[PDB]
Amino acid sequence: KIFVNPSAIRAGLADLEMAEETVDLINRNIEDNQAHLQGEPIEVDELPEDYEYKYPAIKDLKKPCITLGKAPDLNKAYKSVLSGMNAAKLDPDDVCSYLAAAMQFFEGTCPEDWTSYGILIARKGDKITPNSLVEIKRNDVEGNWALTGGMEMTRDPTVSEHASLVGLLLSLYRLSKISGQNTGNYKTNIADRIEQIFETAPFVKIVEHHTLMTTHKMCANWSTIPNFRFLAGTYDMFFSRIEHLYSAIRVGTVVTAYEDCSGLVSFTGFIKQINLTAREAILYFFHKNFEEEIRRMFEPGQETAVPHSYFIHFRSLGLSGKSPYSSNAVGHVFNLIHFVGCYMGQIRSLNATVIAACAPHEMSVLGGYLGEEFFGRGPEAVYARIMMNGGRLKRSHIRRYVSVSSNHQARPNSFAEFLNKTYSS
Repeated sequence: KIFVNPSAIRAGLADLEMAEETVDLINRNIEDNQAHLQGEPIEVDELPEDYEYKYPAIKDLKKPCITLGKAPDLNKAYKSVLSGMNAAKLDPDDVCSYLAAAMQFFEGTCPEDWTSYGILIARKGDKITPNSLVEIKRNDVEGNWALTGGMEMTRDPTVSEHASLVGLLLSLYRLSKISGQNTGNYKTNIADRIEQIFETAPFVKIVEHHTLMTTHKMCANWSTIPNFRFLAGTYDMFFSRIEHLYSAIRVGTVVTAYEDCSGLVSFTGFIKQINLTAREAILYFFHKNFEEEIRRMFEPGQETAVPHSYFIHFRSLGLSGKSPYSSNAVGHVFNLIHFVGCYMGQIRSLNATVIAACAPHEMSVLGGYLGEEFFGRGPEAVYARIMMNGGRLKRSHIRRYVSVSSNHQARPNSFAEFLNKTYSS
């Protein structure tokens, strides 16, 4: 009824495609992103955590698109936006207009043919900028371009200064995205690193230390401004493909990659951790509710295995506002993976948020059995073990869960809290 035999699992999911290539590509990209994310030398695992569905595939050959105001004089826009940065009074519409107008400065050579969802972005050898990836339309409404009052600059900015300002502004996206309680020190260290990056050659110091955090405090929700998020994703896709003098700008935009895909990313990370192929691993997913979710993740046509696809930034680029890859969209898989993580004492899973709707109790049962199996055999053996024990956890599984959760400082709505409430109350 509840659990399904691995034979029936294999039979019912014989139609799956590009599983291994998708897993490998997503995992390699995540590892590469760590250079811009955890590039800071501080890693304290106690740190921030990371209905119908619309698939992102573009079906009409139209590039992702936004609409902004009238193109500005870049020298004046620079002076205005910098004065706003220094005064912690930034106009988001102005900032988006400037970021789009500044895209022309970032030119590189495309190392290979670049096509995604049928859209030919570039041929090998083409000169390319972020504008090549998207359509930025502009109307005739002029921006505000106020000068706060601290701006005493008569000369024109250099391109190096432009690049430093673009980096700082886009870093406000990452700082806004960092949310939750007890994140002050983490954000302060991230901001310090960002300031360092954007005052070090080839960038140039254009603000004093602590300006970025002061401005962030007034821009706390910019990560959900659609045009700003869009521009952050555009810059990130560009620098992900094109090596460039100013690629360190990704320190602020790297968090757009695989945005709203935490279920898929958790799946591929879990597959890598247990050192199995996706085909072999799926057989351990006995529960009847997994099939729908696994098919949801491997829907064809979405380019999950294509390097540098629009897919990697689909959420930031507005290709879909209802991700079929989120933790909620595949809540059973997500809960299972993190109950296994809890069983293995992984702080990241203990602090993850339970998807309450997707049978967390049953998932913790299967999690105990799979955790035992992968702590240090086979799908059929585990299934038989579950049947022999009447679908219940063994006393040893519960002692293990409790020994982990009871000694952990459980956060609200977390897996650790669920485990304490269920097995240690």
